[PDB]
Amino acid sequence: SLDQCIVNACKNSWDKSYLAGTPNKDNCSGFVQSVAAELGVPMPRGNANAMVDGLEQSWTKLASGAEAAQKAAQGFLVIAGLKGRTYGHVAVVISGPLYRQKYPMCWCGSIAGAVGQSQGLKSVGQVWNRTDRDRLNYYVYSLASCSLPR
Ligand SMILES: [Cl-]
Ligand SMILES: [Cl-]
Repeated sequence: SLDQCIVNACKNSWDKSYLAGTPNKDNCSGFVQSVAAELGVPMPRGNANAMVDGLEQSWTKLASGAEAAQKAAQGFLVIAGLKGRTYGHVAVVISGPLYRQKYPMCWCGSIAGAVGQSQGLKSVGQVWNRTDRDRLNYYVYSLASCSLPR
């Protein structure tokens, strides 16, 4: 799989604070911003809800979590997102076998603490609850790859 630069960016972004005084581990949107910044990928800005709005507008929408995992394996930046009535959530999809043959692996920060956080060993199906899991949107930046040629 070709996601090593993405994973590296996730690892680096974990300890950064995109927003003053707010660790990215505790801020899903700031985490994703820092990942994109390291990768040089234009990323819609703002809170999780504003990010999903932006991604809907300007990124390529994928059909499934299966496809999300495939695109991440090809070295493309893939964001999983779902708007909330109050606050949304966003995560970076990484390569790896699908959880329950449906849900791709991810990294994400969360204000919720450990229950909403992933350092790559949780799938989106173990961060979002049983109902939200099957309603997630997956967006890919199809314009340029986030991998260096083999
Ligand atoms: Cl938010
Ligand atoms: Cl693509």
